Amino acid sequence: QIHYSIPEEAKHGTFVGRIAQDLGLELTELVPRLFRVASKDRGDLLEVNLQNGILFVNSRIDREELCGRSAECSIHLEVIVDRPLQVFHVEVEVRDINDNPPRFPTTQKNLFIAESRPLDTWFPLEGASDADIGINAVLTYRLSPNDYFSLEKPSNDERVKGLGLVLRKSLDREETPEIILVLTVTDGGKPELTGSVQLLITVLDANDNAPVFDRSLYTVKLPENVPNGTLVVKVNASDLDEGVNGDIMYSFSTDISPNVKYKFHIDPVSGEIIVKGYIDFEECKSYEILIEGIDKGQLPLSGHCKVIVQVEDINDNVPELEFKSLSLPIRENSPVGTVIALISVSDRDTGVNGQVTCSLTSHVPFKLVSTFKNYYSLVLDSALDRETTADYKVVVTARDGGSPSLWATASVSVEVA
Amino acid sequence: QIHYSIPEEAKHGTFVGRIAQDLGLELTELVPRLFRVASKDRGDLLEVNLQNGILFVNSRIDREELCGRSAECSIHLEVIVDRPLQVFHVEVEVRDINDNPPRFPTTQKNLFIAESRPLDTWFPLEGASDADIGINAVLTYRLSPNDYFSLEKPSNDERVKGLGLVLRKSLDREETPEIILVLTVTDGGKPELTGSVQLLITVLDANDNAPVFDRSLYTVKLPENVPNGTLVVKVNASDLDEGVNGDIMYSFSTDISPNVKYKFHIDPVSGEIIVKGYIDFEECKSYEILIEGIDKGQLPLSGHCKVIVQVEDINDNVPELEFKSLSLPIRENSPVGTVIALISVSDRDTGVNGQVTCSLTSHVPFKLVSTFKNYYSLVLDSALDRETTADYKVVVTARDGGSPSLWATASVSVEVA
Ligand SMILES: *[C@@H]1O[C@H](CO)[C@@H](O)[C@H](O)[C@H]1NC(C)=O
Ligand SMILES: *[C@@H]1O[C@H](CO)[C@@H](O)[C@H](O)[C@H]1NC(C)=O
Ligand SMILES: *[C@H]1O[C@H](CO)[C@@H](O)[C@H](O)[C@@H]1O
Ligand SMILES: *[C@H]1O[C@H](CO)[C@@H](O)[C@H](O)[C@@H]1O
Ligand SMILES: *[C@H]1O[C@H](CO)[C@@H](O)[C@H](O)[C@@H]1O
Ligand SMILES: *[C@H]1O[C@H](CO)[C@@H](O)[C@H](O)[C@@H]1O
Ligand SMILES: *[C@H]1O[C@H](CO)[C@@H](O)[C@H](O)[C@@H]1O
Ligand SMILES: *[C@H]1O[C@H](CO)[C@@H](O)[C@H](O)[C@@H]1O
Ligand SMILES: [Ca+2]
Ligand SMILES: [Ca+2]
Ligand SMILES: [Ca+2]
Ligand SMILES: [Ca+2]
Ligand SMILES: [Ca+2]
Ligand SMILES: [Ca+2]
Ligand SMILES: [Ca+2]
Ligand SMILES: [Ca+2]
Ligand SMILES: [Ca+2]
Ligand SMILES: [Ca+2]
Ligand SMILES: [Ca+2]
Ligand SMILES: [Ca+2]
Ligand SMILES: [Ca+2]
Ligand SMILES: [Ca+2]
Ligand SMILES: [Ca+2]
Ligand SMILES: [Ca+2]
Ligand SMILES: [Ca+2]
Ligand SMILES: [Ca+2]
Repeated sequence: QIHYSIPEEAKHGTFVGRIAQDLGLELTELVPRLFRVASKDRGDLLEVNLQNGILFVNSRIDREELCGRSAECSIHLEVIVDRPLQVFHVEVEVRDINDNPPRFPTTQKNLFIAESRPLDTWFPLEGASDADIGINAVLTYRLSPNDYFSLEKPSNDERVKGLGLVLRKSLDREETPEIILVLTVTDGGKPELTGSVQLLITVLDANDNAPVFDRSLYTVKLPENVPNGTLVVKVNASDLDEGVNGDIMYSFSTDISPNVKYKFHIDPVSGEIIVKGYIDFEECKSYEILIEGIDKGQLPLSGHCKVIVQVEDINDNVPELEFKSLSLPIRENSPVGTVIALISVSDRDTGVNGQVTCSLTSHVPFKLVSTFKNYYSLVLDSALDRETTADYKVVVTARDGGSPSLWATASVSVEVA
Repeated sequence: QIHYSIPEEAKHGTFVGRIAQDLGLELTELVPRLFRVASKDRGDLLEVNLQNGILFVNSRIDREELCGRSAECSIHLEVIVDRPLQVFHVEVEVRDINDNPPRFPTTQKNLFIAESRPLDTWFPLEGASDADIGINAVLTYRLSPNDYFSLEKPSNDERVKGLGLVLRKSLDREETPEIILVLTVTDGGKPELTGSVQLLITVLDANDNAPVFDRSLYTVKLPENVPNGTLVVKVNASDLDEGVNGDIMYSFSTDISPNVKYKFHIDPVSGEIIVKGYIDFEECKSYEILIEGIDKGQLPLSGHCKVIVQVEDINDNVPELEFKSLSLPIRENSPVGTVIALISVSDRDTGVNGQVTCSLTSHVPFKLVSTFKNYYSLVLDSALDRETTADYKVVVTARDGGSPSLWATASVSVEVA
């Protein structure tokens, strides 16, 4: 056993060692004895010049093609001489040379990371492989200086495995749709060789945003007895998420009043609220409708808006007349100033639509006077004469100030005693 | 017009006012003239005693049953006397009394709020209604002193509407499944009346938790050529979410080596990895398998574990013999120590499974000697005699140290010159 040592990938004709002398042989002895050198399994990697007895590198010695991922590598040369036939053994180690760079399976990698992913959670990032063995194979990793993600180098200790790509900062798809990272790797053996990777990460859309109405409060005015289907309002809502997490369906809140839910209808898609049932100002002066906009995600989110509608009074109620008192038949002796009947007037409407004025036929001695708001007394004006006219027919007309106006009458047969 | 003023719900016989004197009438004048008092639309709410000329409360005067939600309330009494017939008008206002408490539509309310709901977002909380009007109707709200939610009282200003139930602290379904709030409301008018509500809020399950393996690293040892289907490992993963967000499907990572993906199979449900293809120690010493556990939510989350398996070498390779040199035919003159053939031995296995010893038939003059590791030279021992035996048959047996062991032979016909 005689041991030599050379680095791989050596230049053609590299001095391995004077094999003749080291085997105790002499120069004039080499040629006649047919000094031969053979390899075990490889081939013509090493050759011997007989004139100087020098063992040298014959062909390209690629270490990784021989031992591969093995730590120890050595070419075994058997040496044969004849007359007499002697056999010697020389083993020459092949030291590793850092002539291969750290390579990744993919130069660019599309990663898909969810927006809902918790912090302090790492994603399996592929590591680079190296053909070399030893310090030349010791890999050092480096992440691009970005704020969203951090890197954690693997350790030898058990219960901890995998190249670390750790979350420490929150992520939002709407703010930044894609993040581009760069992973650089350098071996430990000099000269240094590098490897780069362009990680293209597209953050997935999570349903973490609720729909939002342009106006948080809508105020519309609606007349009375407007036909069903009349466009009350048109609402618009928006949502930052995409897909079914972005599409919005409209509805009335579950806390809505039954009468309100029966008086109005809302298009789930259009968001336009229209009149459904009869609307009376004298029944309800206004309505306060809560509107819910809800997306179509797995876990639905809801936004809300308040739509208050003030009903507007129209003159649609005919005035009411009522004789509350009577003093009939009236004596002929009755002086000027006596009261015959007390009149009461009402109007269900409001404002000028409910402001009623009263009049009467002028062919009657009696007079009409306002004693109080919406109250009249039919007072005898001028004198009478029983035999001339023993009877009268007092028609009283009540008329509101609406535009247009409604009117009602009330007659009374006034007999004279 | 003569005006009086009384609080509602007055005791029977409550002094409203001396109506006779205030109308300028006299006591002895009331009875003969049939002093009468009537209401406009209500009825026998007020009555007059003629002996003292006193107007008083006759029956129960419930304000809210009269004017309702109206601000102004007043009973209109028309007064009639006869001989001569005169008509007077007295209006008596009915002031509001805080005799009705703030009432909610529901004493207890099941609210359903998502775990994914953003902060600073309020949920529509129903308000209480009150029959009274004025300061007695001014409502003050109060939320139970809880940490998760806060309350925001409604304002008169537009663009701001709805009873505020504001999120300011994060919410987690797994930590606290339900939160119970208490809403208390007090009117502004004295005496104070209250209203309580038990809000039962059940936070909905969001898919915000990734599955987690009990062990982040599994290390198993597997022999060689073990039949396909052999249980390599059994992995367990857990997840805090419920439903389809909790169920976990197992698989091999997308970055797995093709050979590894073809050599092993993993049950998506059971999580048990078994042998699929042939496994050779001489081809691959070990495997590093990344295992992904992914839930079945709308936005899937994935946990990962590393399962490394070290293959164990078995003695399944028969030793190799090789005659690398020959000096036949051997001269009879050849002395003791001459070399006939050089022998080389190999074994693809490792350890004692690859430790080969050599022997030979003892009925042969020649000798076997170790020159180097796995190398033998067939050296002539003792002397010869051409005419006696002109030929030989040297059988050499190589045998590894495995348990059990494998062996191979190599014979050579040694002719003597
Ligand atoms: C609603 O969405 C946005 C406003 O947020 C606007 O661009 C769009 O035109 C609106 N659609 C309608 C129908 O008004
Ligand atoms: C896996 O889930 C838990 C451990 O996290 C355990 O209670 C359960 O029994 C395990 N199941 C199996 C089949 O090992
Ligand atoms: C009021 O008076 C008119 C005329 O007399 C009637 O036609 C009407 O029906 C109401 O009685
Ligand atoms: C008004 O109408 C009534 C009938 O409703 C008559 O009786 C009265 O004389 C006046 O014409
Ligand atoms: C008023 O009207 C009535 C209607 O019949 C008469 O009967 C009465 O005499 C007076 O003319
Ligand atoms: C080694 O030698 C044995 C005995 O001669 C043979 O049977 C075998 O095939 C191998 O050649
Ligand atoms: C071993 O076997 C060979 C044939 O393979 C013979 O030629 C030899 O003589 C020895 O018997
Ligand atoms: C070794 O074996 C061979 C087998 O044929 C013979 O031919 C030779 O003479 C010697 O005996
Ligand atoms: Ca190389
Ligand atoms: Ca190398
Ligand atoms: Ca290298
Ligand atoms: Ca989103
Ligand atoms: Ca978002
Ligand atoms: Ca959404
Ligand atoms: Ca009306
Ligand atoms: Ca009217
Ligand atoms: Ca009206
Ligand atoms: Ca009351
Ligand atoms: Ca009251
Ligand atoms: Ca009250
Ligand atoms: Ca959850
Ligand atoms: Ca959770
Ligand atoms: Ca989950
Ligand atoms: Ca094997
Ligand atoms: Ca073996
Ligand atoms: Ca083996």
